[PDB]
Amino acid sequence: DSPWEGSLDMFSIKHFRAKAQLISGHSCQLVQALPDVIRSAGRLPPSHVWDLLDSMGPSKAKDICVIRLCPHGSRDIQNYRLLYSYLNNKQCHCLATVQQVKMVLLPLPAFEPLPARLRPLGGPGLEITHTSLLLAVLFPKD
Repeated sequence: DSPWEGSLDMFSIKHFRAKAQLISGHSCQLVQALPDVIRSAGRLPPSHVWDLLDSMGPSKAKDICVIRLCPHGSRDIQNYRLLYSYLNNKQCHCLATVQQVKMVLLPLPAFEPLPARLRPLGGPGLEITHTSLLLAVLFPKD
């Protein structure tokens, strides 16, 4: 059962319901703390999230979570895919409005493997047979 279910209210894509599944890290605890409504605070260069991960040491990188976002139901698929397309087409990531952690959403095109920097964080991982996906990285501030 999903550690977070809520709404994504992102850019010009109509708000839609989504849920989260852990894929990297050894705990979903930061996910369980996420708020009910998550909005776009702004766009980020794709390098931002990877630079942040590179800048962190092992002690801190053990506290990062990576989630796969999923449409909550069938009626949410269309807008989920539209949000994917918005980020992919603009070659950007999204800084979310979440306050307890820094949450970055990023697109991952179909059949593409988990980004390499995320591979040593362990966790269930991601099967290669995924369609265009929204992932999110959760960074604690301490």
